[PDB]
Amino acid sequence: ESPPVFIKKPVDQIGVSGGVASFVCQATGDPKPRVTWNKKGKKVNSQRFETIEFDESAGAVLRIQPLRTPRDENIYECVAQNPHGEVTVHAKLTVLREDQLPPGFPNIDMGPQLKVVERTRTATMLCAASGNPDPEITWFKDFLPVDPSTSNGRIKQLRSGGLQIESSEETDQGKYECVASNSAGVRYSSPANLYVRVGTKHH
Ligand SMILES: [Cl-]
Repeated sequence: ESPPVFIKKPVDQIGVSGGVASFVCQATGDPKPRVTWNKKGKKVNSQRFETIEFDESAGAVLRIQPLRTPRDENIYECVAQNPHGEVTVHAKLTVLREDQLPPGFPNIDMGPQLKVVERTRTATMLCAASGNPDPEITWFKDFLPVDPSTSNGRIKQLRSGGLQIESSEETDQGKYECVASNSAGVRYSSPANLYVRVGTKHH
């Protein structure tokens, strides 16, 4: 037996009004725990605040969209629970107006566009971002973080930020977002849908 332990602790976010922020939380334990997002002890669930569970509910993403300031500025609680305990980690959300952004705040100079790719072919979605410090690029698909390093080589992130799917299958279809992050804050690209098609034929 063992009580819950967090294996992914959520990180603070400084986002931009009208944009998106996501927090990711995951725990382990024996029995395997659940995790649940709350605000001041109350379940988080509303039109703009959505939880997306993963890992048999031992994981949860808290997504806020579109961000509103000042109302969304708060501390949020991820609670992990199993029969042997209940434990909490916190993450802070700050939301800046577009006219209050510091100089180096991340910018999506060119985000990804609608992608159409024939099955089995390579698809590359670009994301060109800038900031000071130079922002780290990550990707989300259907509101969940993409981890290319655990994709068994199916997916990779290019050095210049693009997300590349080596051999496209129907399962790669979905809604992709690029995220640029640095010490100043976080900025999401507009989303881009990816569609897989069949080839042309004579008849
Ligand atoms: Cl439950």
